[PDB]
Amino acid sequence: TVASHVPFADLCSTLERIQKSKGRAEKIRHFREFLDSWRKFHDALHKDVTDSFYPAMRLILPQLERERMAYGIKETMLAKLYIELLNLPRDGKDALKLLNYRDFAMIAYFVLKPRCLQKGSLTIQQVNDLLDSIASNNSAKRKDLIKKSLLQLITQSSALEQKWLIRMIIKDLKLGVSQQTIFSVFHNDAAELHNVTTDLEKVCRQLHDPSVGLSDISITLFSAFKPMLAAIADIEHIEKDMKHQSFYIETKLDGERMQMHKDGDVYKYFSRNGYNYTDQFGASPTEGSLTPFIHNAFKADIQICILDGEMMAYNPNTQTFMQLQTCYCVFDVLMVNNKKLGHETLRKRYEILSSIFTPIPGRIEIVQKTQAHTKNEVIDALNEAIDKREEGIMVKQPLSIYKPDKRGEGWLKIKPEYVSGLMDELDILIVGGYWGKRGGMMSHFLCAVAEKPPKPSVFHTLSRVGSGCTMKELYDLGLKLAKYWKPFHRKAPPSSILCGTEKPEVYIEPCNSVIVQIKAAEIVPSDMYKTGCTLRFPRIEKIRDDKEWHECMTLDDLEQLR
DNA sequence: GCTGATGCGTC
DNA sequence: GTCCGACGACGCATCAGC
DNA sequence: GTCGGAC
Ligand SMILES: *P(=O)(O)OC[C@H]1O[C@@H](n2cnc3c(N)ncnc32)[C@H](O)[C@@H]1O
Repeated sequence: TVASHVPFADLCSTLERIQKSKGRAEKIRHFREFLDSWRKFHDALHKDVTDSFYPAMRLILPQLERERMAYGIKETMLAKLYIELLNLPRDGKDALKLLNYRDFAMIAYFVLKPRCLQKGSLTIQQVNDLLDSIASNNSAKRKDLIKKSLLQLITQSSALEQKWLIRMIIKDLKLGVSQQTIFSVFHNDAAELHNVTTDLEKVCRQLHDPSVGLSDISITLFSAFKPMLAAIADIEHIEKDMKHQSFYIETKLDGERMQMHKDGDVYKYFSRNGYNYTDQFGASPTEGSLTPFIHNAFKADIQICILDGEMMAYNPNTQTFMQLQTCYCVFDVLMVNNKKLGHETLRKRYEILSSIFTPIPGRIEIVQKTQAHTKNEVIDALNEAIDKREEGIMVKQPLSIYKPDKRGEGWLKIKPEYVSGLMDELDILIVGGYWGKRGGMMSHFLCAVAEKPPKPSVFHTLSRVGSGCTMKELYDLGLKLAKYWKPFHRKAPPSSILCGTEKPEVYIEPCNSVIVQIKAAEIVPSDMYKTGCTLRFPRIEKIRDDKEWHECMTLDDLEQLR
């Protein structure tokens, strides 16, 4: 194998040459120099071949390391680890410079310059093996061995080789060249293949010959693909960006992005960046937080499947999602049995997705898709979504295919525009409530502002806001206020709360109530509230226990804000 | 059993 | 307009010391 | 995820 015959110092030399290079091309040139040399050596050495550039690549692009588990080490633990071995003074200057560095690599390089041995004898593979050892020992929760392995690494290397090793352990090289540049240099199809593998060794083994190339590249089973993303659409321009044809509107979830590979009783789960969570959601119907519950959800004719969706936390008590059990909400299928669905239209994918399994509420579901045409519908969807305490809405082309790691390209996400100023902090009082349509708690609150006192007494309603119970602090707030709600009588209202056209279902006297910090996009004129204005896209950012009920912002503050 | 420190991967 | 590299929040995990 | 700089 090649990695056994190549000194780590040469790699470090290349990395140094790349780092100190000013322009995009020189960097590319030095890399090319190294890579070409490596390939030549490979050709010479091997004359069945599993060997490839991977042992180098994984060091060159350590952020793409997958096979090796986490090191369990960052700058501080490394400083703590290093200071012990060299036996530096505990309180000494060097140790102090290490300890608080705020470029840890460089600072560590200058400290080890006089201390380190003349120079290192280790190859790339040895380094790989020792790093493997560290990761493994970390996974096994034994530090005593980690110390040993790292010590072996330190003893056999030059200062420069370790500044690089450190930067490989931190998994940031700071070369000044993007990974796609590296990939473009290595092979023309490298990026394309990495996007549907997220396996550096796969990429390095398959594409080894720069002249040769792959035929059909696409989603595989048990191979992590970089999920398709959504660009931010801009406001009014939407109608033109959807092709003017019919389009899907669906809800914008805050879960985590998770894709599920299934064969029979065997399962694999991958995250956004291609990390394997299978230990969590489980590899089999007998283990994990998810798979056991969803195993019988699938239809009998389903053998092999690939799904992409948003993993959510579902409260069985309240029948809602909390930003208690793990729930997998699935918006796409890239594979079913012997058929690869990746190239089929979104419509077809939804059509198939509906048929592969039966929803289990709170365990596994299908995202709701609202077919739409007109901008007004999008607007309505946004404004309605915010009262559910969503973050926005999603809009998609029914005819668009799945394009891994492509932001935009048929997927759009709409959020409201929020100012970075005080329009994101308005501390205002809950003076009212409405009941949800289940719906056994307050769905929305009615919120108000006060007038400048010589406590206050009279309040003027400002805006409604969706109170739906999606975080604990909302339910707790709900519970705390139960005893204090009173039925609102339109013919005989309370004098403490002055209301416009909009009247609540129940009120609460301000002294028993709570201040909420509400962000909003902006203040607009309204005939429905006493202030004569309301909040566009209001949401509750925080509940305030640091503020008493009398601390509510006045009409003067609001007038100042508008 | 508790708690602050430190790592890891996410949106 | 595009790429892309610093940012910060969160939840969750261990674990040393009390 | 968002931001803001270099092209
Ligand atoms: P916001 O910009 O905070 O979130 C956007 C990302 O959320 C994920 N996502 C949520 N809901 C969906 C749906 N329905 N389809 C696809 N992706 C979804 C994506 O990762 C967004 O980029």
